[PDB]
Amino acid sequence: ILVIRKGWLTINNIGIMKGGSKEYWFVLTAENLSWYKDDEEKEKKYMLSVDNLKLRDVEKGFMSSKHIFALFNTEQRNVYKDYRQLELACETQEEVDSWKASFLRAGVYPE
Amino acid sequence: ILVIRKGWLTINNIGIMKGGSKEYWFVLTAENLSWYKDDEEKEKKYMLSVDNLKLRDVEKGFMSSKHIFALFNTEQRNVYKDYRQLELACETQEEVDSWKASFLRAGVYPE
Amino acid sequence: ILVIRKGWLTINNIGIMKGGSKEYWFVLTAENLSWYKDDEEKEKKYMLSVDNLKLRDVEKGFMSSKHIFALFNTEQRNVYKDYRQLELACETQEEVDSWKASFLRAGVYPE
Amino acid sequence: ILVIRKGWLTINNIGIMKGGSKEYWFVLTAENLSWYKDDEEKEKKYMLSVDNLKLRDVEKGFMSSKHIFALFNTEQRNVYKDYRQLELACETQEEVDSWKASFLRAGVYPE
Amino acid sequence: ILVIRKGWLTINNIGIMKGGSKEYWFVLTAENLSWYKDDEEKEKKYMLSVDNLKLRDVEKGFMSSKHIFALFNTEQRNVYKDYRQLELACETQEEVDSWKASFLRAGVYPE
Amino acid sequence: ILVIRKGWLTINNIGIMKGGSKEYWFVLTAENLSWYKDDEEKEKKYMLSVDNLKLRDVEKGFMSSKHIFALFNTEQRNVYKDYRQLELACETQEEVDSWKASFLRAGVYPE
Amino acid sequence: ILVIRKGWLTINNIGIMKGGSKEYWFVLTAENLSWYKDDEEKEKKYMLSVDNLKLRDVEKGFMSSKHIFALFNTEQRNVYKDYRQLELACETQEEVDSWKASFLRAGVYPE
Amino acid sequence: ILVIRKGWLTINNIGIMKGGSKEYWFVLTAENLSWYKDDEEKEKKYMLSVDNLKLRDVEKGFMSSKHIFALFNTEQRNVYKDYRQLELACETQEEVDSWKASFLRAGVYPE
Amino acid sequence: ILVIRKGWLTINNIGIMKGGSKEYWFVLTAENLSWYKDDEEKEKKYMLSVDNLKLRDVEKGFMSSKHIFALFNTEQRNVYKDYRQLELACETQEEVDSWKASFLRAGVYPE
Amino acid sequence: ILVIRKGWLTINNIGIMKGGSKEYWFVLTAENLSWYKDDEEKEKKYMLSVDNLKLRDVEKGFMSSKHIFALFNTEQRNVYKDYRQLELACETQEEVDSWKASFLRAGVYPE
Amino acid sequence: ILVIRKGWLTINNIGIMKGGSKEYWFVLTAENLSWYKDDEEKEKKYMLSVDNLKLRDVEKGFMSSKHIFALFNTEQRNVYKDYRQLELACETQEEVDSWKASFLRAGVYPE
Amino acid sequence: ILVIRKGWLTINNIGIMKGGSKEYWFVLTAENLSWYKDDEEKEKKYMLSVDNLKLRDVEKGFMSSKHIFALFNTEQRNVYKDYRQLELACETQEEVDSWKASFLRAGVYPE
Amino acid sequence: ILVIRKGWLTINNIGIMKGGSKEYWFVLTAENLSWYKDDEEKEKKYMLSVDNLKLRDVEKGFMSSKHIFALFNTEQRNVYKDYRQLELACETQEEVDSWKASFLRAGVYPE
Amino acid sequence: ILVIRKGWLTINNIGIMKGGSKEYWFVLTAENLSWYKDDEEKEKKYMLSVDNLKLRDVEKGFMSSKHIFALFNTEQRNVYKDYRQLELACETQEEVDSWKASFLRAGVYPE
Amino acid sequence: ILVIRKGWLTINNIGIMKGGSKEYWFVLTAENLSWYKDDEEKEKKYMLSVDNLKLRDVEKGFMSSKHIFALFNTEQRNVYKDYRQLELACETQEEVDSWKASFLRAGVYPE
Amino acid sequence: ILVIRKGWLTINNIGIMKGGSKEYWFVLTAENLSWYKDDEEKEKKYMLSVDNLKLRDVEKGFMSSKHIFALFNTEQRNVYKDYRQLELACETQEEVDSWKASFLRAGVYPE
Repeated sequence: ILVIRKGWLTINNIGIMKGGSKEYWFVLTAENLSWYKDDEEKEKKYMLSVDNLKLRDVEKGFMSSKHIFALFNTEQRNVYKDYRQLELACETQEEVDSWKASFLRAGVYPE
Repeated sequence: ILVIRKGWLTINNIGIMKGGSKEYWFVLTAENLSWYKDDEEKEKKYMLSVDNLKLRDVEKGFMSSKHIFALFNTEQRNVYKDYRQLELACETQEEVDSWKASFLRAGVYPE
Repeated sequence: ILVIRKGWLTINNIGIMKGGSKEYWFVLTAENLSWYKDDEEKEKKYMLSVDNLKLRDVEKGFMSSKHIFALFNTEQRNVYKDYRQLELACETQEEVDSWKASFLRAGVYPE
Repeated sequence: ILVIRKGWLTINNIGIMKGGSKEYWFVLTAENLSWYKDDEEKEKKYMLSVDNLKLRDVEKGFMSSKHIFALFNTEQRNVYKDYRQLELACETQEEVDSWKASFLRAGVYPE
Repeated sequence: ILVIRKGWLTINNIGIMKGGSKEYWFVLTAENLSWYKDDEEKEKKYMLSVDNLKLRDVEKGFMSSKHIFALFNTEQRNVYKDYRQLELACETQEEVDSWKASFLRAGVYPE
Repeated sequence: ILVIRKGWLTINNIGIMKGGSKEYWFVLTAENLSWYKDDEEKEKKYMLSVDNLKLRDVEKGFMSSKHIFALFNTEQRNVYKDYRQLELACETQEEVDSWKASFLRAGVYPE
Repeated sequence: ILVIRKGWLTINNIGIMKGGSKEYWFVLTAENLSWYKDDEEKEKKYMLSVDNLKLRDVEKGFMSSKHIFALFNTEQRNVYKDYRQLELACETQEEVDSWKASFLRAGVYPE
Repeated sequence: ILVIRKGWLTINNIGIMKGGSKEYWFVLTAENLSWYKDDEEKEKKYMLSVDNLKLRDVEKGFMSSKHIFALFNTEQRNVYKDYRQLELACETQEEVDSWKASFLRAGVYPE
Repeated sequence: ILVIRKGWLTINNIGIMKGGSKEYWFVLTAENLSWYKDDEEKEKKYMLSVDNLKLRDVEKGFMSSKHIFALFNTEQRNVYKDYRQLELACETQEEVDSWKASFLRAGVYPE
Repeated sequence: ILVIRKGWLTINNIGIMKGGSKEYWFVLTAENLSWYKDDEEKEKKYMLSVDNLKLRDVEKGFMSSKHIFALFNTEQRNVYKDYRQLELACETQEEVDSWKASFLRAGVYPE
Repeated sequence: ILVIRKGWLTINNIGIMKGGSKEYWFVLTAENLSWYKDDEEKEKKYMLSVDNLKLRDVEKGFMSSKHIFALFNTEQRNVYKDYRQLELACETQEEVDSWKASFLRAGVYPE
Repeated sequence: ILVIRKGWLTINNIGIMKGGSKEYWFVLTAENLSWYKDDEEKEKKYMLSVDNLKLRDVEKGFMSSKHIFALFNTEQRNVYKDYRQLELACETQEEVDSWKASFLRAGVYPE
Repeated sequence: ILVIRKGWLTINNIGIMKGGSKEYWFVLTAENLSWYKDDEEKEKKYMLSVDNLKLRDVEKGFMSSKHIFALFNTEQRNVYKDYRQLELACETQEEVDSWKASFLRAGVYPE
Repeated sequence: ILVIRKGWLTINNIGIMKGGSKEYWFVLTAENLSWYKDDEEKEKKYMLSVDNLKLRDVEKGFMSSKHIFALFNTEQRNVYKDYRQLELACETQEEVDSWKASFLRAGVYPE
Repeated sequence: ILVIRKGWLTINNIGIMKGGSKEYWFVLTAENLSWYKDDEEKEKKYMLSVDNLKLRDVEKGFMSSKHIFALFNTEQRNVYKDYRQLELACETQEEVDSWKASFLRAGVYPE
Repeated sequence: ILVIRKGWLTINNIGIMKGGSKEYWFVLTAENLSWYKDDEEKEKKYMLSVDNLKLRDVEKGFMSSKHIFALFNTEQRNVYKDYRQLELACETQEEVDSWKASFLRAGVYPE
C-alpha cells in the first residue's frame, strides 16, 4: 500500500474529560487514515476508511491559538463510533493547508 | 431497588478551582441518582433524590467540544447544596440523548 | 478498558430447555459485552467480543409485542453458541434508541 | 484488588443433576474466590467472598482416592447454594499444600 | 483585631502562565484583607488595606462555570502592584453573595 | 475535609448557669461545625456533625432584638446536650443570610 | 552588543497541544530578540532579527485574564517558521505597555 | 496447553539501575514459563522453556525482609540472555514453597 | 473499649516489591491491635487479636539506621495471613522501648 | 504536623472547684500537646505549645500513691491558667517512662 | 526531536552512474532531513542538517515535465556530495506547496 | 524569587570621589534590586531590599537635562550608604515609564 | 556571630520511613550547628548547641558508597530529641575529613 | 529500545563488486543490529532484526588471519541479501569475546 | 579519534544522597573516557584521561544483584575530583568482563 | 549549580592602594568561586570561573607567618585583574587542608 503522509495531529473532540486532547501519529494512505500512539507504530488506535469522507473547516477557540478541520462521513451521521465528525487540530494555518493538500491525494475533498 | 443505568458522567460545575472537573460513576434508579468515585462503588460521593427534578440543555464551551445538560429542582433554588443546577457533561450528542432517555424512565422530564 | 454502560436487558430468544426469555444484567465496555444473572455480578453467563459484531432490528410481532434489536457476527454464523443472532428486548422504543447509542460508542454499528 | 493465584482445581462435590465432579478455573484475590468454565474467563460460575471462609481437610476415601480440602462459611450453613462445604480436589498432596499457602495470603485460615 | 471571616477564594487574574490560578486562604478584618498559602496561616502572601476599596461584578468564562467579583482602589489605577483589580473567584453565586455581605461589614461597598 | 468558613457567632441560648448568651469562634467544614472560646482555637467547646442538621428561623423578640437562626437534628430531640436547638445570632440580617449560604455548602438545608 | 531588556514572557501561539504555553526568558537587543529556557541563558531556543518587525495588539481570552501583543514581519507572511506572528503574553496591561516601550528602542513600532 | 499456575513474582536480578525491580505476571505451563506486564496478558515480556532448568534457594538481603529462589539452566552458563540465573522474589517463605511445588509439576526440581 | 495507645509505626515485612514499606496508624487496645491508613481512622486495614501474641527484637539493616521488633503467635506458625511475624519499625531505640511498654499493658510480653 | 502519640493520662492537680483529679485524652504532636474530654475529640480542654516546656518528677506521696511527672514552662510561672506545673499521673512506672520517651521526640526534655 | 513529516519524494537529479532519478522515503525533523530506500527505514542513504538549508524553485522543463523544488546550503557549494543543490520532484503542484509548508516548520525558508 | 527585569540604568548621583554619574546593570526581583558593573554579573555593587522602598520624580535640570526618578526608604533617611535617595536616569521619558511599571510589579509604589 | 562553615550534609538517621534521608543546609558557628531546608536560610529546621558535643566515625553501608560521622552529647544519652547521635553523611572521605577539621574550630573533638 | 553497544567491526565477507572487506560502525539494541558508514550515523547500510539470529565461529584461515564470528538466521537461508551468514572480524580474540557478551544481552545466542 | 566502545554504565559512588545512582552514556577512546547524559551526546558531563588509570574489582551489595569495577589513578589519591575511584556498575558479570576487555584496548589494565 | 562551601578566607595579596590584606566571604560552587564583603552577600567583589584554575602552596614567611595557598589560571597570566595568583590565607594548617578538599570537589586540583 502506498503511504501518502505520516505526521502528528491532535484529535480535538475525542477524549476531553477522559484526558485532555493528546496527539496521535497519523498514517494516511489512499485507502485509509490510521492513527497510532507514536511514530514507532507498534500500537494502533484505529483505522478509518476514507470512503465517503469529506473535509471542512471549524472555527472555535478564542482562548488559545489553534486551527481545526474535520473529517465527516457524507453517507452517515457518525464518521467514527458516536462522533459526528473527527476534529483534527494543527498548530498553524500553514500546517492545516498542508494536510488538506495531502487529503486531496486520498480523494477527501472539502465540503 | 431497580437500577435503570450505570455509567460515567463529568460533573461540569462542581469543583473547578478545587480540581478540574473529574468524572464520577453514576447509578440512576427510579428513586435517586447516586455518584461514586468509581465503578467499584466502594466510595459514595452523594445520593440525589429524583423528586421534583427536571432536565434542560446548556450551550457553553466554544473552546473544546463538549455537550452539557443539567438537573434542577423546580421546588427549590438549589438542587444540591448551594448549586442552582447539577451540570453533567458527555462526550457526544449521542451520549447526552442516550442519558436523557434513561432519565425519562426515572420521571425526570425536560423543562 | 472503560465501562460504557450497565443495565438490565431481556434476551428474547433463549431456548425453553434453558428456561425461556429472561432478563439479564449487561455490562458493555469498548472491548466486550457481558451479561450476568443479576447486578451483583457473581455469575457471568457469557462474554462476547465487540469485534465484528453488528446490530439490526427485529420486527415487533404480535405475540412478542415489545421492542427488539439483535447483535450478530459478520464473520461467524453463530454469535453465541448455536444462536444466529442475540435478540435484546426493551419495554419502550426510547430504551432501544438509548442502547443503540451506547453500542455506537463501542463500535457496534447498525446493519 | 491484587490477584493471588489462578489455576485449575476440581470441585469434587457437584450434584450429578448438574453433571458431577468437574474441573474449573479458579481465580483467588484478597477479596473473592471465583471459578470459570475455563481459563478464557468468559463464563464465571460463581464468586464467593473470602470473608468468614475457612478451610478443612476431607479424608481420602477409597472411591475418591485423591487429595481433597474444603471451604466453608463460619457464619452460614451453606457456602454456595445448598452445599455445606466446597470440596476442592487435586492430583497430588503437594498441590493441596500449595493452594493452602495461597489461601493463607487471602486470609482463609484452616480449622 | 476583630476577624470578620476566613475562607478560601481563588485569585483569578494573578498568576496564569506562572501557575494556573490556585486558591488562597483569606482573612478579612475591618482594616485589611490578607491571604495566606493555607489555613495554618504560617505563610502570608500579602496584606491589603481595605481603605478606598470598592467591589464590582465581572462576567467572564463561557467554558467552565465560575463566578467572579473584584476589589479595586478608587483613588488609584492599580489596587495591588501593577494589577488594576483583584479578581476573586467563587464556585457558586451563593458564595459570592455570601462574601459580598462580609465585605459590606468591612466598608467595602459595590461600585 | 475543606474548611468552609470561620467567623464569630453568638450562641443566643446558653443557660445562665454556664454564663449566658456568649460569642464563640465557629469553624464550619463539610463534615463538622465546631466552636472555640476564641480564634486561637485552643479550647474547642463542642463539635457537631453536619449530618441530619437543619436550620430554621427564630423570631426577633423585643428583648432579644437581634437576628437569629437555629440548627436542629431531624433524628434527635437534643442537638447539643439538653438543647432542642442551637440558636445563633448576628448583629445584622445580612450576616444571617451570609451564614445561611455557607451552611448550604455544607449540606445544612433550611426547614 | 547593547542589551535593551531581559525578562520573562509567555509565547501564546507556539506549542499548545505539544505542551501548554510555557514561559521563556527573553533578551532584546537593538539587532535581535532571543529567547532561552531560563535566565541562566545556557540553552538558547531561537534568535529573531528585529528587521522588518512591527508590533500589534491582540484581544483574545474571555476565560482567564491575559494580555497579548504580537511581532510580525511586514515583508513576509510568516515571522518565524510557519507562524504568521509571534504572540507574547503578559500578566498585566502595565507589563505589556512596559515591553512595548522597550521594543520602541529596538525600532519595533506598532502597526 | 495446560496452565499450571498464574501469579505475580518479582524479578530480583534483571533491571536494577534501569528501574528498581518491578513485578511481572507469570504464567507457568508444563512446557514453559512466560511473564507479562500484567494479568491482562496483552503484552508479553518473554517466554522461557523449562527444559534443563533446575531451581535453588538464594539467601540475600539483611535490610528488607525478602525471600529469593532462582531458575538456572544446567546445560548452559546463562539461563536467559547474559544472566546466570533468573532470581524470583516472593513476600513470604510460604509463597516461595508454594511456587516451588508448582515448578515441581513442570519438571523443575531443586538443585 | 479502652485504647492504650495510638501512633504511627512502619510495617517492615509486609509489602516490599508491592510498594516500599509505608507507615500505618496503629490503635492498640487490651483486646486487639488495629492499623489504619491514617489518623482519621476512616479506612481500616486490619485488626489483630492480641491473644497468644508475644514480642521479640530483630537486628537487621546495616545500611540505614532502623530499629525493629515483631509480634508473633505462639500457638501458630503465621501470626497474620502467611507471615511468620509482624515486623514493626521505629525511628529510635527510645520509641521501640516506649511501644514495648505499651504492649506490656495489653498482655504482650517479650519472648 | 505529625501526631506523636494519643493516650489517656490523669491530670493529678485539678482544682476541686472544677471537679478534682480526672482522666483526659492526650494528643501529642511535635508542636502542641492537647487534651480532650474523651477519645472522640469533640471537646478540647486546652492546647499547650511544646516550646519552652520541660518535664520533672513528682514524688510518690502516700495519699496520691501513683506515678507522676509534671510539665512546666521555663519562661512562664504558670503553664496553664494559674497552675505552676501540669501534673500527669499513670498507674504504673512503665507508663511514665513510655510517655517520657514520647515527650523526648517532641523536644520536651527533663529537668 | 519531533518528526515533522514522512512521505515519498523523487530526487530528480541523481547521476546515471548510481541509477538515475529515483523515489525515496523522506523523514523531516526540526534538526535533520533523511531519506531511506523505502518506508521500512532499513537503509538510510543520507542525512542532512536543516541548518543553513534553503529552498528554491526549479523550472518545469519539457523533458522533466513535473513539479520541482530544490534545497541548497547557503554556506557550502555542495549540499550533498558533489551536488550544488538537491532537486525534489512531485507529481502535482499541490504536493510541492504541501512540502514547502512542512519545510517552513523546520526552518528551511525559501530564497 | 522570579527576576522581573534586567537592564542598564544610570545612577545620576554618585560622588565624584568614586567617579561620578555612571551606568550600571540592574536586576530587579520581587525581593531585591541589585546593580552590577556590567551584564556578566561578576561584580555586584550593592543589593537593596524592595521593602519600604518608594519612588518619586526628580526635576529635569538644565545641566542634567535627562529623565530621572528616585528610590528612597520610608523608614530610613539613607537608602544606600549616605545617600538620601537613589537617582536613576534614562535617555528618554518612555524608558522611565517602562521601569516604573516594572517597579510596580515589585511593590515599589510612587510617592 | 562568626560563621565557621556552610554546606550541605545528609542526616542519615533522622527520617527513614518518613521520607528517605534528604539533605539539609548546615551552618556551623563557634556556639552552634543549625540546619535549614536550603541555602536561602528562610526556613530553619533546628539549632543545636555545640556544648558537650564530640564526634565519632561510623562504618555502615556495604550497598552504596557512603561515609558517615556522628555528633553525640557526652553529658546526655540523647544529643537531640530521642536520638542517641546525629549521623551526618558525606559523599567522600575527603569531605568528611574536611568537615571534621571545621568542627575542630568549634571545639567539637573526636571521641 | 535501549542501545546495548556501539563500536567498529569489520565485515569480512563483502563482495569485491561492492569493494571488499570493510570496517563499519555497528549499533546493537535489544531489537536491531544496524551498521553505518561511520560513527556520525548519516548513512545506515542495513538494519537486521535480532529475532532468529544466531552466532557461530569462523575458522582463522591463514589468508584471513584474524578473529571472526558470524551471524545467521535460523529461519532464512540468507541473513542479509544473498549472504548465507554475516562474518564479523576483530583484531584480537578478546574483542570477539567482548562482542559475544554484548550479543547475549540482545538474545543472540551461539550455535 | 578512534572510538573503542559506547554504552551505558551506572556510576555507583558519585551522587547517592543527591539523586540515587543514575546511568550515563559512556564513550571510551584510546585517549579518554567521557560520559554524557544520554546517547544523543548533546550534553557532556565529564572527560577523563586514561593516563595512569588501572582497573579493579569491587565486591559490595548483599541486597540487590549488582556487579562493580572501578577506575583509579595510580599516580594520584583521587582519580576524579575528591573521589578515590570511579565505581562503574553493570547488570551482569558478562557485561563487566565485556567492558574490561574494552578497557584493555585503551591501556587500562587490572591492578 | 550546587554550593560546595561558604566561609571566610583572607586574601593575603591585596594592594595597599585598595587597603591591604583583608578577610572576605567566599562562596564556592562547582562552576564559580565568588567573594563578598561579608556573609549577607550584598556586595560581590568578583567571581572567578573554576575552569583552568589550579592551586599551589605559598611559603610561610616570617612577616606573614600564617598558612597560605594560591589559585592561578593555567591559560592566563593574571587570574584576577593584574594579579598573577590569588593568595588565600588561614589561621591554622587544618583550615587550609579543609579548603583544599572543598576545592577538589570543584575540580580545582593542586599543582
